[PDB]
Amino acid sequence: SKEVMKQMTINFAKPMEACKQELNVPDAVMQDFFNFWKEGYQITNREAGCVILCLAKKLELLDQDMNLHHGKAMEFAMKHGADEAMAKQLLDIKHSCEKVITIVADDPCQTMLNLAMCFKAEIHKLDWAPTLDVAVGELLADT
Repeated sequence: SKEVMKQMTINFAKPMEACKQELNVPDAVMQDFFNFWKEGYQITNREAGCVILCLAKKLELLDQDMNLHHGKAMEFAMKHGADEAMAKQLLDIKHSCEKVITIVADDPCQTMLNLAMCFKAEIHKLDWAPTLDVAVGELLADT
């Protein structure tokens, strides 16, 4: 009822507000994920990964109009303006990063955050930009 009322309302917020309470974490650390997308910005917090990995399961929650579903990244990414070469590149960057980053057996949040900040590192270098729908979407879809 409340998210009806205002002129601007956010479709992708339903898994995101759900993650914050589901994980039993403060509003401070879900906003660490919002700050994370700012380039070079020094997000080191273990909770940032914990929220990030949480969306990847909860893509089911997302609106069908953006076409995001888990495992469907190659098809999804192309709908968001990636070419087929560039789509496989985001998946290639991820798996290339996974082997160089610290992976923690105990803590999947460090594995996700360390990967994500490595993944963003590579698309920063590139002459083309994926959008937040597609750059995160291929990561989150292929979690």
